[PDB]
Amino acid sequence: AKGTFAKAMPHVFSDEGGYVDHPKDPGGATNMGITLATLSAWEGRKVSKAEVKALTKTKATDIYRENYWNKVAGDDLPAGVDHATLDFAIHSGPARAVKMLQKVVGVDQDGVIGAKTLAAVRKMAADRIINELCDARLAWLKGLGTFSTFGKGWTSRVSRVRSRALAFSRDSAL
Ligand SMILES: CC(=O)N[C@@H]1[C@@H](O[C@H](C)C(=O)N[C@@H](C)C(=O)N[C@H](CCC(=O)O)C(=O)O)[C@H](O[C@@H]2O[C@H](CO)[C@@H](O)[C@H](O)[C@H]2NC(C)=O)[C@@H](CO)O[C@@H]1O
Repeated sequence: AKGTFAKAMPHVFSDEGGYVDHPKDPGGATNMGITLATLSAWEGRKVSKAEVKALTKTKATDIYRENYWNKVAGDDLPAGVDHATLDFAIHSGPARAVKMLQKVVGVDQDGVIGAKTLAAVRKMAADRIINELCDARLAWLKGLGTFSTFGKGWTSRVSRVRSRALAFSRDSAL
């Protein structure tokens, strides 16, 4: 739903903070959650750590809007489903998030929201989609080698996303 983006993104920026660089962790340095590879994709060239450190909130917002929200068709997903899919997309990429949403609603997992995906999403209850997608996300994260390091924090993140998504799903302005 269109109005979810303005509601969800302040929580993303709040939960992320500014520049975070833990070089002993995989993924590399981030600013407001934006990684170096994602900024490189935006700029059309491999950027430096200093460029990530200097990232503006305006550019971060454009990146989240165009390369995450729009790549999961957030405007067109049901309220709540949009938020659950967006956070998964932020954490693991839009293709993996949409593939898991497609697995939940029972369509071909190609990572892109098309007509068959929208039809199957709108045939199911929104809070059921939210719960099954967050469960499928947890099951998928447990297969990663990095789960031994980040799993407890990941589990807490999914729980908070599931709660806010189900809330958005019953927000009368969405
Ligand atoms: C420790 C931790 O959670 N760090 C994450 C960090 O994610 C690291 C790289 C990660 O490991 N995420 C796990 C969940 C994951 O999905 N790993 C698979 C492994 C597949 C396999 O092993 O087969 C992968 O890396 O693909 C994540 O950055 C996102 O990383 C995705 C995957 O790279 C990109 O698609 C996204 O565009 C990118 N988002 C933005 C806004 O830039 C960032 C977001 O704020 O917040 C934390 O810093």
